[PDB]
Amino acid sequence: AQIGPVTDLHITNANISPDGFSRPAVLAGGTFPGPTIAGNTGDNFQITVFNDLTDPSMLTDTSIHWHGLFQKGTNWADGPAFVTQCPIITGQSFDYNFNVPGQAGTFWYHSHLSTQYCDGLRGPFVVYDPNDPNASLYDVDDDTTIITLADWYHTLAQQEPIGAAITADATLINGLGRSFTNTTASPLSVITVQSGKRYRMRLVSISCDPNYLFSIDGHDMTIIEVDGVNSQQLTVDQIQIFAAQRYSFVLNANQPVGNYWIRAQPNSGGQGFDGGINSAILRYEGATVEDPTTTAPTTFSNPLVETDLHPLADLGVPGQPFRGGADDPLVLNLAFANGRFSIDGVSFVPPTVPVLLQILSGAQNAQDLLPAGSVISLPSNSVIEVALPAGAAGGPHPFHLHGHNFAVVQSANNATPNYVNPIWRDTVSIGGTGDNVTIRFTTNNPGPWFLHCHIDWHLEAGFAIVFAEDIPDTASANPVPQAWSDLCPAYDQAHNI
Ligand SMILES: *[C@@H]1O[C@H](CO)[C@@H](O[C@@H]2O[C@H](CO)[C@@H](O)[C@H](O)[C@H]2NC(C)=O)[C@H](O)[C@H]1NC(C)=O
Ligand SMILES: *[C@@H]1O[C@H](CO)[C@@H](O[C@@H]2O[C@H](CO)[C@@H](O)[C@H](O)[C@H]2NC(C)=O)[C@H](O)[C@H]1NC(C)=O
Ligand SMILES: [Cu+2]
Ligand SMILES: [Cu+2]
Ligand SMILES: [Cu+2]
Ligand SMILES: [Cu+2]
Ligand SMILES: [F-]
Repeated sequence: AQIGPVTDLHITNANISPDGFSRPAVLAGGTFPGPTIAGNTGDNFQITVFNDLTDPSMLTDTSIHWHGLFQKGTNWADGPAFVTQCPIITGQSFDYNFNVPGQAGTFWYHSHLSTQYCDGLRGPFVVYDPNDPNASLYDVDDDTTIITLADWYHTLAQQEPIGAAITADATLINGLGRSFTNTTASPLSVITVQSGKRYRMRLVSISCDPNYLFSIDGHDMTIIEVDGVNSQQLTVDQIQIFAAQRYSFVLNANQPVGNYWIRAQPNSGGQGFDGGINSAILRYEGATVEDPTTTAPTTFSNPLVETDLHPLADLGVPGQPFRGGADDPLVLNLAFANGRFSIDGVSFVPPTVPVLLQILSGAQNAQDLLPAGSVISLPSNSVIEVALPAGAAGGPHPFHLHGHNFAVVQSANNATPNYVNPIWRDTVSIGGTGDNVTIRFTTNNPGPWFLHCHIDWHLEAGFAIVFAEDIPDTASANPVPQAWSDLCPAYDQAHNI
């Protein structure tokens, strides 16, 4: 049931009841999560998105981001509304036509207009590698080995009251789970394995907000990929996964034939597993069809710690081995007050003219780009360092950069940087008060790339900036199709702008 690399994707409204409570949703492919889009490394994806939305309570416009894909030469296809495009209006379609050179791993797609992905438009995106260096570590890698973790809300995203705390109502594992309050015995997801086989489980957080503590009773997990980056094998018994992150792990079906709880404990919302909340079932072939009776430990023996991850390939770290040892070293001031986030004293409010369009129209420095103060120029062919010191309320904040992955030179909860062999990824927790999480990358992809907290509620409240990488080369590097050029006039007409 995987679709792609060339496919239609219809976006519609429908009622769904993934925890036994019915509500309307915004869906790709008629389901929550959406269908898996898949192809092989280097493929041309042609995803024609049909906007068939009619319920204004969840917005009738849309735009879809392909999270983690670099979009080199195709910045217009990246998806963030008002950064790279105007939204697609209802009754229209748009062909996201791009290539995935040099990438293979586990990705996802989601609406990138307002908080609309929280209403349901989220799904997995897998780029297989026919020559995968990790192939011999497992026997099975297919749609049945994808595990999605999602938060689900009973209140519609646009209808979350101003100044009330937002928490989810259920954790969904592969689209099913039980509500934290008024819990009913709605069906749980089942992941089926065969005794003796080894599985590449692809763990995808499609969360709008919480991080999860993910574990499988009786089993351990050997991490082999992080946000699209192959890793050295790291065996763990629990993974803390933040919004938008992905891990692949090998699961060895080496326990007695039976039923085992799969656990995903969010950092907010319901605590524990009473009534089967926060749970799914790992069932071996031949086991009785019944709920697991297993328990978690009190304390996990080998939780994932991010500094223990290292790339499988010799990726190194660009620049020099000390703070500020980059061509463009930046330190962002990340703050929250009075309901709004800010970066360097500016709260992000999406502009009327998308940033890419402003560049292609001739705005050639970042001081000329709107929103004022929210667009930072980066020079071409340069090592960039970005320090993201934590402290702003609502953390721990998972920061994400479009167009790039990056070396995580300093991670949460550990003051020691690693300039030798840190993992590279695309979404990183910036940790807690006093931390100084820091990332490095090189600028070889001209275009405006969003940088933001991936808790969608924080993005909406302004926790974002745009890196306008290599403004002078953006137009030549990113030729745009006529259909893209048509988006802004159509949106502005339909909205009387
Ligand atoms: C996080 O690391 C950055 C450097 O990557 C630190 O930035 C320095 O900050 C001081 C003032 O605090 C300046 O005098 C320096 O110019 C900055 N750059 C350097 C030394 O390279 C920042 O202070 C650190 N923040 C925390 C909270 O530890
Ligand atoms: C804190 O982070 C540092 C840097 O990533 C970790 O230090 C590395 O530890 C490994 C494993 O012992 C050594 O091979 C490396 O040489 C260390 N690198 C440096 C620069 O010190 C450290 O292990 C982390 N702390 C904890 C408690 O995990
Ligand atoms: Cu994303
Ligand atoms: Cu992204
Ligand atoms: Cu945040
Ligand atoms: Cu984004
Ligand atoms: F991305």
